[PDB]
Amino acid sequence: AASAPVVGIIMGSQSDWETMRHADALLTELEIPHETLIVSAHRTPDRLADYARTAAERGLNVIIAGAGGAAHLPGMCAAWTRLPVLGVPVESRALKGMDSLLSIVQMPGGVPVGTLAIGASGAKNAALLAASILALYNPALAARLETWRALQTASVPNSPITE
Amino acid sequence: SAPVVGIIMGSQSDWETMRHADALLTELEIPHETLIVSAHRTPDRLADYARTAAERGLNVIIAGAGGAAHLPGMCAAWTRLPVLGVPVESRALKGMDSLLSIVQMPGGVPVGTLAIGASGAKNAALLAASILALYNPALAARLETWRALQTASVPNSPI
Amino acid sequence: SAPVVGIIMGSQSDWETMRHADALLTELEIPHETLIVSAHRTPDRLADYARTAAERGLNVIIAGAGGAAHLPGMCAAWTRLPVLGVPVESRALKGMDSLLSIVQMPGGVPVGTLAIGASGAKNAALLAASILALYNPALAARLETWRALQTASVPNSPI
Amino acid sequence: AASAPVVGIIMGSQSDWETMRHADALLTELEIPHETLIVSAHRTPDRLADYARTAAERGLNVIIAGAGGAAHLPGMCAAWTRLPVLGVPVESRALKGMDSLLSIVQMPGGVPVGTLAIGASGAKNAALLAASILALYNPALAARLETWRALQTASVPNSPITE
Amino acid sequence: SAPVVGIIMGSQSDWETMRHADALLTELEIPHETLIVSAHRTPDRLADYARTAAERGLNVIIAGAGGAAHLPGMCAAWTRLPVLGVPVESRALKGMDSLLSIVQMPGGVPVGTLAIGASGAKNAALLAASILALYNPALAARLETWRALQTASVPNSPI
Amino acid sequence: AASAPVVGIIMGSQSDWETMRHADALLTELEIPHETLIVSAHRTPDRLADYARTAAERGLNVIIAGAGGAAHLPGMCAAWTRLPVLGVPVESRALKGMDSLLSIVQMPGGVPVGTLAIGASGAKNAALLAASILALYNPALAARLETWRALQTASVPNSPITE
Amino acid sequence: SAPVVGIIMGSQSDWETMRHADALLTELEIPHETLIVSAHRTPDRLADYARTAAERGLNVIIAGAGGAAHLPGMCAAWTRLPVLGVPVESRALKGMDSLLSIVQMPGGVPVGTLAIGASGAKNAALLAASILALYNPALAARLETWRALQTASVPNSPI
Amino acid sequence: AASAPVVGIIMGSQSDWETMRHADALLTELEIPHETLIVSAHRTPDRLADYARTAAERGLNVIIAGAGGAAHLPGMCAAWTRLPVLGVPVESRALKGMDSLLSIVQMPGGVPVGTLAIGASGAKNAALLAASILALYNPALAARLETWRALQTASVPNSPITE
Repeated sequence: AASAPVVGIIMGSQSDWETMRHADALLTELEIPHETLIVSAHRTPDRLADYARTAAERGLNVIIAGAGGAAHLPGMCAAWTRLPVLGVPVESRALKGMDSLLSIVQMPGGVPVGTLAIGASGAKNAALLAASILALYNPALAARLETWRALQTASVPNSPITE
Repeated sequence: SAPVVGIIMGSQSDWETMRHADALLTELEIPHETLIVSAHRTPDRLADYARTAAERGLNVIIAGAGGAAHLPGMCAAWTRLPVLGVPVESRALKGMDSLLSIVQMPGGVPVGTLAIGASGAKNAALLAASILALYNPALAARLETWRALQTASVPNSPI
Repeated sequence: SAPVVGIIMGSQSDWETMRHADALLTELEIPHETLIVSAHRTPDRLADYARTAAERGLNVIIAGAGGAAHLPGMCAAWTRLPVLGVPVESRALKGMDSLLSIVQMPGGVPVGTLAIGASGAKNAALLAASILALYNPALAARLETWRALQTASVPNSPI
Repeated sequence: AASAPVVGIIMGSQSDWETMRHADALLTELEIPHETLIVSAHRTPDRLADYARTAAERGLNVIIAGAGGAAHLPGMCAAWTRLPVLGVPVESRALKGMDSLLSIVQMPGGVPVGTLAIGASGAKNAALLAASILALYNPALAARLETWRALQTASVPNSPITE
Repeated sequence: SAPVVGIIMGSQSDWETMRHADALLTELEIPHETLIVSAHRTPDRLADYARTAAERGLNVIIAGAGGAAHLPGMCAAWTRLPVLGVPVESRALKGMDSLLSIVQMPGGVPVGTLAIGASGAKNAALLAASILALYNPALAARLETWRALQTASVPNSPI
Repeated sequence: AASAPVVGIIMGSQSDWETMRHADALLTELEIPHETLIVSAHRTPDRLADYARTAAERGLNVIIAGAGGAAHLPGMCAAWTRLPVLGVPVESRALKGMDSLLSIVQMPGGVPVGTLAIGASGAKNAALLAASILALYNPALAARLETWRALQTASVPNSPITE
Repeated sequence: SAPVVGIIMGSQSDWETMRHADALLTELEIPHETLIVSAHRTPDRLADYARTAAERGLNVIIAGAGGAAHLPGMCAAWTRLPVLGVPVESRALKGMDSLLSIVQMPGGVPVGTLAIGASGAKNAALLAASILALYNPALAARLETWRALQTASVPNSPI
Repeated sequence: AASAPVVGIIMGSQSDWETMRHADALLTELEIPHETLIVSAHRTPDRLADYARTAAERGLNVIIAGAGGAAHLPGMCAAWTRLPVLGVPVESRALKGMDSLLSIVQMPGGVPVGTLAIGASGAKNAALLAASILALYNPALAARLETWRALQTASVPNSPITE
């Protein structure tokens, strides 16, 4: 039960891994049990439906979904689960993730997707946001998160390295 | 009499736009159904609709949605039938979000996308008609007449 | 009775948008506070609000702002609590400036961003509710009912 | 007659081939007889007029047209043929295909162009869309398309390769 | 009396914009014709118009269109005469689609593009006038007067 | 007098030459006498004022101006000359010429700038447009232009090289 | 009494926007002149104005323009004084053209750019005030009071 | 006192140095005493608050702030100081600085940030703008600035190097 996943990281394809691995790494650093899978809204719609519908009963508390282009994975996941869904816009080749961003963040009232920045920063922040959500009812994790945020602030240099 | 084209839209708010597709199909006497199906509010309704479309006799699906428009793409994910998407104009981004969320489908699952708004709805219907005309001589003739009237009716000078 | 969600907005001009978040939380019976906090006009008020949020018992912060929207990001800089941002539609750029200034946070300080405008405000409230529902069974049940009613209420055909 | 082309793939120039070859390959994979030509709306307007006007009588059922920049090939082809025309926005150097996309998709009511994604994905999907159209009256092709779509779904991995 | 400039537009809906070009040419006493020619609805009408323009005595063609604006570019494909394009403001994308579809012509077939809307129509007429003025002394003088009056009429302070 | 320049090609800086050289080459190919200079609207405003004001008296008939970023050269040239001014948006590093394009094409009613495409294509077309203007009163050039356009059309291949 | 700030705008149409800069300077009792100067219609008027600004005693120039907005940049080309630019909202592109044409000045000739519209005009005046306050103690005090009142006047909750 | 900084150059991170070094170099060239530091609005908000609040009392007259992405450093600095704040949008990876630009320039009425161009040009101009502000009450610097601007104008070539 201590190893049971509480966060699910899903992505449309292997090409999205270069970006989503940043979410995986952060969750591991904060000792947050999670699962990482590939789920395509367009190629495996039934797999997505089943995954999202059963997420809560399986013990998941937060879902982090990443996709690029006509990015529908986060939005459709949210349509099937009552759990909070965080979306990461994967940078696209031509439109640099603008298509990914608008397709994820512009959800109409009624079905939310908490959206993060385009790319690696967004993936890392999706993990951090998930951690902050979990920290609300996990004192141990809250402490680890506090230490992490504190270290981040303390590690900022006062002046740049002018070579 | 059975519908051969299905027009689906995310919500009642999309009707002002999608009614143009409905009117066109009726004008060309193409049997069709016009329904509301929300990818985000009624995902199971969408899955069932798209999955069973072919069996029910539908040949083409015209889907309209605005904002983070996922209806056309998800419909295409469940059916082998041609899916045409109409980006509905959104309040803030004027349909740019609708357009990109519909047209940028990665390789493997297509959605033939039309223009933002009423023009797109009308054209989705005309495109569906041109598809059906490939195997329906009578309709092909009516479509030819429609296109001919459109061309001949353009004035030579402004009023 | 103590607030568990704090809704903050840059100015009175943002209320027409943020009132949708307020209405939703009230509908779901989620105790909350609704205030005006300007990142640019009242920076110290913001620092104090964000810094003390956790101690005061708040669990989630919903922040709305338009233009060079910095309220959500700066709130997140001072609190460990989840911060959700709502881009308020701006006059000229229709919220594109609001959206980019809120969603593009670099790694290390997150802001869960929702859609531009009213939809975003409503969704920020719903997202906050889904977060609280993880440790509040009664609310979880009310949220399930809310989502179920939304799905069941969608019409099958346009009027 | 079994080799007679039923789909015509036309492109503005040789530079568009890198993109349009994806449509050609897909049609061949699905055993769909087709022709692939270069037709410039701006440099060979009369060639385009003749091609589009005679497409139907020549046996073509669908036209896939690709162009970049001020992309007019798809739209003008549609102005002269009653056949369904699918357009592929070729990525441009400066505007990354945004000019190509808007110049193709924003056709006013009356003359349609079913538009696909910018680049290679769009070319592949134009071919797939054409196949789905042809499948409506070709049982053999419909079967091949069904198998293709099914294989696509079955070939999606469950988890990413984390190196 | 024979027209030396041809103003063509996609449809009646473009007249509110293109009338500004017509008014300017008339003010400068430049003989011209004003017609409707649709690249998409009347492609053969366009081909004939552009192909025969030079023979008919036209020196410059001013073409206006909105959305997927192809009229200017296709006119230029058929004539050796200078073609000036006016992007008509579109409903959703405010002429950005019109602008890119007109100005981004690849090397080999030019279209001198003006601003979106009324300003562009007025300037297309003025640009045509500046072209004609190179070989028409009388017109050159009237154009000089027009430009001089424009400069001299600008107020020194706002009211 | 046969060597006297009838077209003036001006650019904001040496960095714009990579783009504007395409206009220079085209004019030379069509045997159109011209001058090519660097004139900065922002660094040499008085040089620009003098150049534009005296262009007509010096015999110039058309001015082709190229600039990038906050591109003001074409517009300000047009403010001082009654001659037709053609503008070429030079591609910029960050905004890919979108800033160049809007700063040149969006001239208000009263002071025109015939704008061409972003980059090399625009430079080549500025030269071609200038040639078409000059051809209206130069039978010899009109003939050369006709031959050039005809050759362009005849040189388009019928099919792509599929390697 | 002599003006230390010059507010210039392309045309009367820019006054609705630039009047906000005028009002602010008057409120802070900063002597200034408000004029119309068109970079495109009155280029020589602009050259003279910018060239002689310093000699006339001006310390800061606030320039507003829309569309292909060149007034601020060209003013900066002729004067060593700090030039602040205000992008006026345009009809079609909502000031995006104004903004890029003003802010994207290459290295060597700066223009401190403010937001599109009224906010930008007000801020250009405030920025000019903050500049003058560096060497004018009395004004510095009035500016401090202005900023303090702005901060203190923000309500704590929406109405 | 002659070495006391009158301009403060602050940036969000080391990654911004490649851009902001251009402001540093220009100020040094014009002999303007200044300090260059790293201050993160998001990672060190209290450091920013203290820096901005005490800037005036410490003798600073102008603050040049650079940041990228959701760039809040310039705006928040301006919220705490009465001094003029100039902002430099650092080019971002995906959106090429468009997110940086809008997040800095779109300040509402009441709290100004004089914004410069995206990237290196903006950094150099922020320094030049700061110099022009200081020159208003520093005759010696005004002379150096006049000479600098004059040299810039005189150094512009009349024609491009056509290789």
